[PDB]
Amino acid sequence: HMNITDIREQFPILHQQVNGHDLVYLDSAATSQKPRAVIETLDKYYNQYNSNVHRGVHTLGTRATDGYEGAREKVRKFINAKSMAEIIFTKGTTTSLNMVALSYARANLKPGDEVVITYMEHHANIIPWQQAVKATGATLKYIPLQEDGTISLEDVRETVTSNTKIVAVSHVSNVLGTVNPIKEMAKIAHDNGAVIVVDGAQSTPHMKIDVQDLDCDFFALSSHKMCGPTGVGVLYGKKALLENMEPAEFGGEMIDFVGLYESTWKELPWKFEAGTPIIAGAIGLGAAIDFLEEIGLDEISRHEHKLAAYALERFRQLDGVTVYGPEERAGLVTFNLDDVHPHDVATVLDAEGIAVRAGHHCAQPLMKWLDVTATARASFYLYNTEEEIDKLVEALQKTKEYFTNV
Amino acid sequence: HMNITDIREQFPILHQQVNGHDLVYLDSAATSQKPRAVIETLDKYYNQYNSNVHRGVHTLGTRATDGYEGAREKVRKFINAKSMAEIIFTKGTTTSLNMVALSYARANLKPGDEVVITYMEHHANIIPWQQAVKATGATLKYIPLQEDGTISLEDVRETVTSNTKIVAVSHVSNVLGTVNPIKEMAKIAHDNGAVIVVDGAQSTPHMKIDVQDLDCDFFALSSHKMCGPTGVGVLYGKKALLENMEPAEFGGEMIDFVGLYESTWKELPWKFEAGTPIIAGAIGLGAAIDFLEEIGLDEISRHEHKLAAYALERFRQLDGVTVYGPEERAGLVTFNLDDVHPHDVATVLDAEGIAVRAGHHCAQPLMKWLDVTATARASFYLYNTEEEIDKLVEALQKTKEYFTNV
Ligand SMILES: Cc1ncc(COP(=O)(O)O)c(/C=N/C(C(=O)O)C(=O)O)c1O
Ligand SMILES: Cc1ncc(COP(=O)(O)O)c(/C=N/C(C(=O)O)C(=O)O)c1O
Repeated sequence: HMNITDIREQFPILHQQVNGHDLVYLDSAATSQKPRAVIETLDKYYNQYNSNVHRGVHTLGTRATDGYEGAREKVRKFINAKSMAEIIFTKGTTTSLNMVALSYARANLKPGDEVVITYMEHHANIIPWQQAVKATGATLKYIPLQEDGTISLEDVRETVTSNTKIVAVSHVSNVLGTVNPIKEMAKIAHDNGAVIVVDGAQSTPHMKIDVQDLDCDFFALSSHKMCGPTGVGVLYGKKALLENMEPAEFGGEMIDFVGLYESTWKELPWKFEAGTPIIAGAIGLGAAIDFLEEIGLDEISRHEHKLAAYALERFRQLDGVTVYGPEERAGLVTFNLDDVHPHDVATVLDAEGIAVRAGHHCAQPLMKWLDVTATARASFYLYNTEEEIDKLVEALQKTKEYFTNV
Repeated sequence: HMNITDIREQFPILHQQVNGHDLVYLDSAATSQKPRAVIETLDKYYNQYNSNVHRGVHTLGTRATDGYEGAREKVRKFINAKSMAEIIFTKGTTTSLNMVALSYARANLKPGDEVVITYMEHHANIIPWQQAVKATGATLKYIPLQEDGTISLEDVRETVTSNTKIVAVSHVSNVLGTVNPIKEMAKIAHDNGAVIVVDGAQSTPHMKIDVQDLDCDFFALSSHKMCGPTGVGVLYGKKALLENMEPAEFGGEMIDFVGLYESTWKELPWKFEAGTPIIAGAIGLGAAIDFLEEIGLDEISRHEHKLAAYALERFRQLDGVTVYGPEERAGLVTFNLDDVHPHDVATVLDAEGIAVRAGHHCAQPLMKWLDVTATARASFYLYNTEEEIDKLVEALQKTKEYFTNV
């Protein structure tokens, strides 16, 4: 069973004060902190075997290559892809989704075709499609939400038609905490002749991913949200789809033959990795996976279920506070205080050492759906505790009192 | 004056053996090693102030933002851009050039328009243009090289016409070591109504860059070649050009307003930075710049002039070896042994602890121009010494003897 003291001990950043109070970091949905295992992986790379990638040239070059390709296999195993050919290293979830929008959607959309998304999508999983449909003259449609911020499969079946070519949807909402029924949405997309594109930025850090079981056609994730370095992510795609897609970027490493005017591409996955890769970051992402696997994703998910249930209960103890989204959820709470702008909530909480985020959370259409212009969000991970949630709710109570007096 | 002992002391990776011999790393054109100042910058970021970017939310968030935007200013100063609006963080030189090819070239090319490049270009500065001209029905042309692998301005004037819209060329060749006359090429492009795109991946680490003096329209560089982290680079563009270019990628952070179907973009530079940025890497690149500035780029350039002159002289002492390119050059030597495949040269050198690269160096058209299928390359940086070059030439002599006997 997961010992939170022993876990927290591995994250040096947690052990400091802000404005004279112990740090209470509740913004892991914006980005996660790193354990020493990951930081020391980066250190060991740059101290010992940094070199460009390509085996059989020199000793450090081979070690760097083995580290990079080793990390690719770690990722394959971690999301249960069939093949390393299906695992592409990118700069992050946003780039991954843009690659699908550029290389897949822009080549498979014509007037009359639909791309179906949802009102709860992050911008990363909206704007690329807005642009893909404009370029092709296709139509963008939205699946409606139920009143508690979940999606009913009946509404999916209604919105998706035989003209739908792509359904794109979040696994987990970074605002509502909703866990969408991706496996069942994939069947509805496939039944209609569509592919499904899953935004896994908020799911992958926090619960097991099995792409064969989900049967998603594409899946995108970010390192920085799952204890890993910044600047790296993954695009998973089914091999038969990737084979038929053209590259999104061109250069060295992704070519086989280069003539004056024409070139041929390398096989997968390298076809989609142009230039010197994100060597250190990818290796550190592999170390993040190792670390998360050692703890156990199921264990992490159980911890967060407990935190979430505790937070929702304690928020219900506060008058004058609204929480958005459903009871069954991931480890985050987005809320507003009745008489206090969420930016001022965040400011006052930070003076008590508590880090939360305020704003639209890159989901302006969802904020409109919620009839608000902004919200505050506390988001959790494997290093957070019930005591920290106690601190949050006590601070929210004091916040209300403080703005009442003023 | 630059003390090479004190410089080498700061690079932990240099102090190890390969196959029982002291490491002799001569592959800095593939990638550079890092000093403790940069590694410790990454450490301090992840140990102390990692958070997503956006000021005025919480204390670590503001510190991360100030670090990231601080690094942007460091870069601006370093290449003498006018404005931080002209400094875009990317994943590397390759992505930077692809962004120009996508957002600039594909919007400003029609049948009859020309893109002019050179035979010595790296793939990163070939394939994006091949693709841009195919998409628009424009024409790709090549500036010819002189016999010593330099470019004459007369040939530039001949190749560039009033139908030329883009000239793209390397500052420094990663194979020939040629330093191209970029400032004079820019005047010829401008006189013809063209923009100039400069591939600065091999120049920026090794000599001062002044984009106002060069008058380049775009300039691309990589962190990993200039003592900085992997996975990060810069695209510089003149502000008036960037203003009129559309984004290459879409998502959070680069938007202002998002509706269901339409969005507006943020101002520069953020218009071109979609999603959570490369926070740690950018900060570490700023630390690489600080480190390089403290030593002095002119000092580094003088050291490499000395190494290059010494290497060329010592290579001329070897029978049965060909060196490609000119006498006046950057700090690298590409060569072949008369009777030995360069892959076998690299293998045998690595057993003596010496790291060089063999192959086409991502310049297959240049290899064809040279009438070879592959070459070996020794490339230098601020931590390398004449003693290391002695080791290289002694090993090449032994290599020749060894394959003669066999
Ligand atoms: C569900 C989901 N989809 C996409 C993203 C963007 O991932 P990124 O490219 O790593 O910024 C994210 C990351 N969202 C962060 C961020 O925008 O800071 C957050 O929710 O604060 C997300 O949670
Ligand atoms: C002149 C020049 N142009 C572009 C690049 C590609 O930069 P990258 O995107 O950091 O791989 C490079 C990096 N070339 C390396 C590499 O391909 O490993 C080398 O020359 O070995 C270059 O030197």
